[PDB]
Amino acid sequence: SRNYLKNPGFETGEFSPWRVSGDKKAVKVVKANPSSNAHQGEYAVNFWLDESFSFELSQEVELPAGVYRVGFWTHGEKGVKIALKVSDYGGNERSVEVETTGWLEWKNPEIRNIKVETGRIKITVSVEGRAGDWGFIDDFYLFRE
Ligand SMILES: OC[C@H]1O[C@@H](O[C@@H]2[C@H](O)[C@@H](O)[C@H](O[C@@H]3[C@H](O)[C@@H](O)[C@H](O)O[C@@H]3CO)O[C@@H]2CO)[C@H](O)[C@@H](O)[C@H]1O
Ligand SMILES: [Ca+2]
Repeated sequence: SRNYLKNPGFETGEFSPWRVSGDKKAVKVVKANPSSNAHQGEYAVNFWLDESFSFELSQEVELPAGVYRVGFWTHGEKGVKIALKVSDYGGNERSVEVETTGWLEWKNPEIRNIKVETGRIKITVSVEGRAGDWGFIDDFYLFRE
């Protein structure tokens, strides 16, 4: 299926056109080493800081009218709080909350059945880290159902 998110797996090694807000210093795009850390390809978003941190990773997409689903893949230190949110599509915001549970214990947050009526959507991932927390984010998808 066509994936409507741009640079959805960070495989350029760069964020663009994703935007980072909040504690930008906690988050980078890396060539995964070991490569296990990425869900697909060679690159992933990696976050870490030695003090508590809060950031958002987001991308806006203009879409043909239709019904969509979005998700991504993450793993990280046991206890990191991550949220996936969708907004601005015509209905109220929807979110999913996940906890990472340890290295390579992959989680796949997903929101389905999003009827896009405004011709656009905003995809936002929120990360709330404790001091020393870390994790990886990769392999976004935005598909028309
Ligand atoms: O569990 C033993 C193994 O740990 C691996 O390290 C894991 C990740 O590969 C690594 O990225 C992560 O490191 C954190 C963060 O991602 C990184 O940016 C930052 O610099 O350090 C953070 C840790 O303080 O740590 C986990 C730990 O399980 C090793 O890759 C592997 O060789 C092996 O030691
Ligand atoms: Ca990737």
